[PDB]
Order: sequence, then C-alpha cells, then structure tokens
Amino acid sequence: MAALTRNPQFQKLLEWHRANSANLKLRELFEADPERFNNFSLNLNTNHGHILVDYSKNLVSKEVMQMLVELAKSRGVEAARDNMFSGSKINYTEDRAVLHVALRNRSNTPIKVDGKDVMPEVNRVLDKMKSFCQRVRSGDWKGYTGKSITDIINIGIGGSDLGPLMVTEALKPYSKGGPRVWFVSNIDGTHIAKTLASLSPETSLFIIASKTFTTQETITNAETAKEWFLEAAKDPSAVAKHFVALSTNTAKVKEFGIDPQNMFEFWDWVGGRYSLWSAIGLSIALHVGFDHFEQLLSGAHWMDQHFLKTPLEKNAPVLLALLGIWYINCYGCETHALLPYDQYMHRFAAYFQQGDMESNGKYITKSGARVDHQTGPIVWGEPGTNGQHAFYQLIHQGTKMIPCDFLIPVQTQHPIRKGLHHKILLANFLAQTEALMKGKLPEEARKELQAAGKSPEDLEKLLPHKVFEGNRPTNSIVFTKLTPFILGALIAMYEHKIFVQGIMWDINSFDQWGVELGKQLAKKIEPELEGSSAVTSHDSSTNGLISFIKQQRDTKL
Amino acid sequence: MAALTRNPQFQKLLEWHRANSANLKLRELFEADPERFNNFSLNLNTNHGHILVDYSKNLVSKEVMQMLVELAKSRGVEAARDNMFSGSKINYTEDRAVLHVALRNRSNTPIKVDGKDVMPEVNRVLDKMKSFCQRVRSGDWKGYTGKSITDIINIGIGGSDLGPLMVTEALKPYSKGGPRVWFVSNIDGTHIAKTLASLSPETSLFIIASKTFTTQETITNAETAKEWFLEAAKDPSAVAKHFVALSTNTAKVKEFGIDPQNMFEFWDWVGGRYSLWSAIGLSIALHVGFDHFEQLLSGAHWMDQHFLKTPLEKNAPVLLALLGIWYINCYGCETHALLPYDQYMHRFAAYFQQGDMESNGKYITKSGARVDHQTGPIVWGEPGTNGQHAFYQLIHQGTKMIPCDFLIPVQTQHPIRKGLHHKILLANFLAQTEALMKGKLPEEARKELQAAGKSPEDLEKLLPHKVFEGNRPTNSIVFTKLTPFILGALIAMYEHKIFVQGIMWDINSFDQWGVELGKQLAKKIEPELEGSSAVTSHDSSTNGLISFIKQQRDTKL
Repeated sequence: MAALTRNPQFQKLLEWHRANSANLKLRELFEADPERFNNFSLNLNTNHGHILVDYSKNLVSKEVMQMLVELAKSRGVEAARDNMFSGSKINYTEDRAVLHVALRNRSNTPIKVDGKDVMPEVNRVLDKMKSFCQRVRSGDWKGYTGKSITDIINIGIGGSDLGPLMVTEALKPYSKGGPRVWFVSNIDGTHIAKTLASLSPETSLFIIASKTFTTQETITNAETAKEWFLEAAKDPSAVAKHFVALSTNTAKVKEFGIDPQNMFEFWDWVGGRYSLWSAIGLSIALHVGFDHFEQLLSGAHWMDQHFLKTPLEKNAPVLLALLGIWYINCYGCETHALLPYDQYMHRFAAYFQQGDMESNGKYITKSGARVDHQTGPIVWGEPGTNGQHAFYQLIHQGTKMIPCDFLIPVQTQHPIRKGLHHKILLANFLAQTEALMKGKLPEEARKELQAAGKSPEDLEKLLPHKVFEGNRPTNSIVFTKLTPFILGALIAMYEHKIFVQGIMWDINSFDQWGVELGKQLAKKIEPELEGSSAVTSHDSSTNGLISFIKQQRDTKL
Repeated sequence: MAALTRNPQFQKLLEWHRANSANLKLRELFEADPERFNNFSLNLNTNHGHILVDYSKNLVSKEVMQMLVELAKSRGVEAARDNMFSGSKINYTEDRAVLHVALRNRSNTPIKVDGKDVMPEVNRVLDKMKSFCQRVRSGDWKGYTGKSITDIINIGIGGSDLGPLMVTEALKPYSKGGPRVWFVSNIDGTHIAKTLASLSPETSLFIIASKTFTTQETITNAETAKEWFLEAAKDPSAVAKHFVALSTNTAKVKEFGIDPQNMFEFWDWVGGRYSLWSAIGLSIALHVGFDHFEQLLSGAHWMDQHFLKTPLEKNAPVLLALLGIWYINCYGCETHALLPYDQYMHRFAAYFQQGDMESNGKYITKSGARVDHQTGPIVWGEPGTNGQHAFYQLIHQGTKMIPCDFLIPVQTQHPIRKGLHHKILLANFLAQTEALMKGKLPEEARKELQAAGKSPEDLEKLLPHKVFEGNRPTNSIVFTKLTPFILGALIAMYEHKIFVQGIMWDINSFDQWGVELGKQLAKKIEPELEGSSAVTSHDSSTNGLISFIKQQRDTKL
C-alpha cells in the first residue's frame, strides 16, 4: 500500500465513513445544533478586513472533524509546514527548497537556503521592480520615438501567465494611473496577432517571462513581438527600450537585445505556479502600482503567519484541506468547484486549475511507491450568478457529488443604483448554498403544483421532477472587500490548502514530471509537418491525423 | 430500476467491461492492427471543408463498438431522433416540441407543431434580422443625436449569453466592418458598470435577450442600462433607437417599454441553451454580418442531415455519445474535457458546460423512475496550449480517468511567421494525444535516465516519477478551417451527441427544473439584507452569513 492508506487514523476515518456517513444529513445536523455555524466557521480578522470561512454546510460532525485533524497530525503536516518555512529542500525529486513564502516575507526574518539568508536578494529584486514601476508609470521611461509607455504586454505560459492575468483582472479598480496590460500566452498565432493589431510599437513595452529564457512558446512569441517591433523601429538598439525579462539567463537576455539591467531575477525555489509573488508579478505592480503590489504580498504574509501559528483545529487552509480529503478519499468525489460571485474574479478558478492540479495531480509517493488512493481533484467553475444559468442544474439534480466553494466580497467595487445589484448578488450567493443543503421536499413541491392548477394526473407525473434531494455540501468564503491585501490572503490560503493535501497524500506538490512526455513527442513531430512527404513514424492515428493535415492545408474554402 | 439498467444490451456491455476491459491496451491495439485508424475514424466531407472525427485512441474494439450501436438501437435512438425532427412534443415535462433544428432548416421542408408549419415564422424573423443588420452595419441606423451605431451590447444570461459570446469570439476574423460587441450577463454590478464606462449613449445599441423576459439579472441590467441611457437622452421616445428585444414574451417586452417593431421573436420550442440559431443570435449577425450567420446555420443544417440520414455505426454524434456512455456508465468517469487548440475557441468549453450539463444533469426518467446509474458528466477545459501548461500534469499522472476531446483547425486564421506558430500548435495537438495513449514504460524511463548520466542511487530515486502509465483515451476532431459553416456543424454535432445520451438514459434533455429552488430562496433573502437587524429565519449558517454581511458592509477599506 501507501503511507496514507497504511495510516491507522485514515483507516479509522474510512471505517467510520463506511458505517456512519449515510446518517449524515445537513438538514438534521443544523436542526440538532443551533451552535453549528458558530462551531463550524472561522471569522478571521486580518486588521485589513475580515475573512469568514464558513464550513458548516459540510457533511461533517464534531467527531469527523476531530478524526480529520488527528489524521493531519499523524501524516506529519505540522513538521512538513515548518520544513517548508525554514528552507528545507522539501521538493525532494528536484532537491529544491520551496519558498514562495520568502517572496512575501514582510517581517524580513532570515530564511536560509544552503546556510544563506534569501531575504536580501528577494528585497533587492523588489527594489528593482519598484524603481522600474516608477519609471514606466510616471511616463519618464520613453519609447524609441520619445513617447511615454501606454501598454504593457506580458508574454509567458503557465505560471508566467495565469497569476499576473488573474490578479490584474481581480484588481482592475486599483489600476488608475497605470498602463493597460495585455497577456499573450498561447503559441496559437491568433493570440499575439490579435494583441499586436491593437498596439503601437512606439508606446508598447513587452515583458518576457521565462526563467531559462529558452521556453519554446514564450520565446517564439517574444521573437514574433520583436520582429513586429523592429519593422517599425528599424534599429536593434531600440529593443532595450521596449523589452524586459523576468529571467536569470543573462547571456540569452542580452542576446535578445534586452539591457541586462532590466532582467528581473527569481530563484529555483520559486515554482512557476507559485511565482506571481516574485519578479513574475511585475505586470501586476506596473498595472496597479508597487504600493498595491506590496499590499498583495502583505495579505499573503498574513495568511502565511495564520497557517504557521494556528492550532490545526482552527487553521483555515488546514480545515479546507481536510474537508477536501474527506470528499476525495472517503466519498470519492472527482472534482472541486470554485464559484466566486464576483466578475473581477473570473480567472480565479482557471488559476487554481494549475495551482491545484499541477501540484497534486500525482501518483508516486515519497518512498517511490504508487498511490493506492485518489490524489488531487479536477478543479473547475465559473463566476456566479452566471453558473446558475449554465450548470447548477447538474449540481442540484444530477448524479454527481460536487464539493463547492462559494466566494464573495461583502462590499462591491461598483455600488451602482444604491447597491441594488450587489444586494441581488448577495441574495443569490446565500440562497444557492441554502438550496443545495435543504433541497425541496415532495410535500413542498406538491403544494406548488396544486396551486399552479395542475390536474391530478399532471401533478403525479411532474412531482418527482420538481423535488430537490438536497444534502449537497458547500463552503462559503465571505470577505469584507476584494482589496489587494485580501486577494493576497485568499490566494495564499488555497496555496496552503494544496500543500496540506499533498503532505497527507505523501506526494510532491512542487515538481511536474508529467509535462515531459508531451514536450518530447511534440519536438519529434514539429519537423515532420513540413513538406509533402508522408509521415509513417508513429501509430496509425497520429500518422492519419498528420496525413489529414497535409491534405487539407492547401484547400481553398 | 431505470430503462438503461433494465436493458439487456446494457447489462451485456457492463458484463463484458467487467470481464475484458482490463485487457484493452492502446499501445498494443495500435501495434497489432495497422488499420486501426482507418477502422475507428470518420472523414466527413461537407463540401465546405472536411471534419475528421478520429476516435481510434479510445479503449474500444470492434466488438465494443458493435455492442454500443446495438444498445443505441435497443434504446430507440432513431425513433426518438425522428420524433424531435418532426415536431413531436418530446419535452414531456413541459409539453413542448424541441425544434432548434427548425431554426436552421435551410431546406424549408415543413415542420409542424400542432398541425401548423413553423417555417414561415422562422423565416419571417430571419428576414427581420437580415434587414436590421443591414441598417445598423451600413451606418444608416442613427442614434438619438443622429450618429451611426459603433457598439452593440447584449444583455442576457445563460442561454441568452453563452452562445452569442462564444460564437462572436470564435468568428472574430469575420467581424471586420461590424460594430464592436459587448456582453453583459452577471447581475454583479461590475459587469454593467465597467461596460457602460467605455460607451457613449449616443452610439450604443442595447439588445435585451431573454426567452421569458422576466429573468431578474437580465431585467435589472436592462433597467440599469435604460436609466443610464435616459440620464443622457432625457426622452423616452429615444429608447426605440437604442433598445431591441429578443424574446418569446411580447407582453413583458411591451411592459419594459420596447417597441413591438423592435422585438425579434422566438418560440417555446427553442431551448435557451439551443437558442443561438434563433433571434438570440442577433448579436452574432450584427457583428459578423447576416451572410456569415446564414453560413453558421447552414453548417448546423449539414450536421442535422448527417445525424438524420446516416447509419448509426457511421454517425458522428451517435458514436461520440456512445463513447461517452462507455466511459460514464461502464468506467465511471465523472468528467469530460473539451480542449480546442484554438484561442478563438476559448469559450467553447464554457458553452458546452450549459449545453451538456443543463441538458443531462438529470435524475428522473420518462417512466418516473429515479435513475440508478450516472447521467451527464461535468464538462470542463481550456484551449491548448494554455490548458496544456496548467493542468495536463493531472491528466498524464494523476489518479483520474478523463476522456478528452482535442479539437483543431488545419488552417489558421493568422498564418504569421510563415506558419511557424501553427506548426508548433499542431505538433502539440498531435503529441499530447500520442503521449496520453502511449505513456512511457519503466524500462523506457530507465534508459533515458541512464543516458542522462544518473548514478544508480539518483536513477532509482527518480525512476517511478518519470513513468507515464498511458492508456488514456482521447478523441481528435480536426477540421479544414474554423469558418462560420464549420463552427455551425461542430456545435450541432455536440448538440446531437447530448440528445443521443439523454435518450439512452431515458431522461429529458430539454427541461431545467433544477434552477427553480435557488430563484425562490433568493427572492426571500433579498429584503432581509436591508436594515441592521439580525436575521433568524433560516438555518444558522445562512443566518450567520447574513450577520457577517451586515456587520462588514460599512467598514472603510
């Protein structure tokens, strides 16, 4: 077996689930205990707003929570956490530290890697970012014709794209006085082409986000951008005015035409999917200003300290992680839905698809043994209320159990019509989790059908269709306002949730060996597509698809 | 029990799966049979491009496919299809026809509901759409100060939002000369506020899209837009120059204050999630032109005819449906990933979240029996290569089985860098399904590590992490180019896939009773949010969350 399944606290939990989970009914749990909300929620005061983590609408009793906390302890969560924070090389397959927490370590307490404090270098790069932000935002940094920069274009993939995109989208109201920001990520030529179409080479600055500065899709996009730029500027020395790098590859950066002074460094202990807090967040700082970026870091730091200092039984990321374990390893739920009732947060779910799924979509444990249990879930979701009119039909009346996190700010950034829109938004946020829990009983639906004037025959036929079984569990995460600080705390909270789950599963949340095979095979296919010759080097499907491509690419429609 | 589970062909299939499925190995299937691609793919010639549906990388043999087709016949798929196309009231809980196929019936062969041909009214509304599009796009239609329209704003949610948004995004290259299009859907005031901030009341045309014309989000947004407009125009007669309605509800459209000549009608037999083909598609036609809209309809019509006339064994939507049944009801896969390698198609997956999940997220059958089997899957995805660098780690090396549809056009709309970007995009499209199929054996990974110069200790430690188990099934759907016609065919193909699955499960794909409870409970909560007094009328969680909102809404941040 594996570490988790051999653990006696896990075995006890699974045994309890087998014998008792059918007796867990949300309606009954609330009726039996008026203190349920009080006992199954955390009201966190950050001093910059409150975050309420209400986990009371979950299929758990006091005893279940106790068993879950005991399991976290006996899986080594507390020790593993302290090891991360101290710079221990917990990314064991790559022999690397895991120190996104250092990037936002506002206290500046030394954190050592190989006996050396990383904080001076973290702060040196932050200082460089601040200076660059002043130069660009003030208009002092001039393009090749002497004009101020109006547009920033981040070119990067995965961890170099999703974070900056999600955060600038979420913090749009804080971008007054900032340049417009654009994100190019797909190798699909559509992405860069449609972006460049709306830009002037005179006033556009490109940020090339790549640690190695050899990333294929990113560098291809970067080179396309440079070609477009040079068509107008006709001067290779002008590239330094319009291109900067988030990288450590000084030689390659200089080769590209970028001034090495404008290379913003980060470190091997910064995972791509944990990198927005580093130099990778430069586009955030440019867009909303460095002050707001520091606030984002500070919110994450607050949550880091919460995670570090708080007993497990009232520790927010730990409890979220444990509820996830309960649903994944005991109920067997494949997915986890993130449903923010906030249009600004429209890329939040997509961000945590990488954060969660690339971290914990794993199957080999620390010992090298294959797991004999489930690991990371499929993360998905769309903002409310839109989801209600798209897929909530399935959540309410389908055949899947789907743990959902509902998220909302109390205060809106746009209190139009004396708060009418936000009142309705809040009402829907509250109603949906209430509905998911309560359902609608036959006696309730029957009276509605009778009042609607349905015949006895029609009523009988329609009745089961109108019944909601309910008992569908949710978390509700409510926060004062979606400020840079609060957003930072929320992202960090989920980062640590993912960490806790990874430790409990005995997997490495911080490597990504599963991307290698696709990369290898793509490099082999690339040169085969050129020219008219038949490709026979693969399986018949791959060959057949290539044949179709070669036959169809010249057809005039 | 239910119709599917009681069916002897289904029980035979399930028994076969139990006894034989573990012996299905994709790598070996391809090695043993050079004709595999040829035997498990459909190359459809539409005369306006080809669509290759390659299902050969699925965990199926000839025997499995035979059993699946026999099951479709035993479940009465052909008769049910014919009933849909003939105007029979197959939406049995609402006693309605299901006639999205009539909307795009280019042949104009009569389709009767209640003994009356629907085609004259379908065509009357299309003619009205054509005339209106000509007037607006030409610049002839003037706003209240006498200026041409520059911006179109669709206000609607769910079925009245997702289709037009997805299609205008996918067909962006065909929008040159057309007005800018905006989509407002969320009640969240951010959505309308940020849209209106970028617009002038003088040159903006609002399209209020709602089947019922009573949806709270849509009517509230519409009223907010009207108030903003009238603050500038100060003349109720000016509304007729700036507001049109797409609806079935003439009375409510009139009540809102829109001229009947500004109403584009559709019918009760047009489901919201099947409505883009109707008047609801007005924003598409305005953006890309009515000619391109007609091409979209024509593509759907081609696929409708394919579905209607083709033997099941060679019928694309039927085969896709059956493969889905195989994975859902035999393998127990919760999800289905849609992965278009096309940035323009970035909202395709989101569209089919509604299309699939709202249709087949059901639990009551035609006989009134509760299902004792799985129904509709959770649909999700992001376009390649973006999804590729986010979550494919889990697809390759997690603990979930995830059927994936990979989609790509052979010809790009933007063949920049002499086709370099598209070459890389195609290579990745091909490599990923190859990688998912093939995997990488321990001995293959061992040789790679040996060649890398790894010590025996370092090799043994890393080895298991580098293994890819493979045997992960995919469909590859490749088409000549993403034109309006081909897009129409692709959407219709999935519509019919969803239909076939619904018939086989004995559920109603065309109602949506599961959205009612949330609406009811939100109406009750709305007035409770007003004032500072505590709410005690709900469960303690709902009460506690309301208390938090009331306590936090006045804090300065």
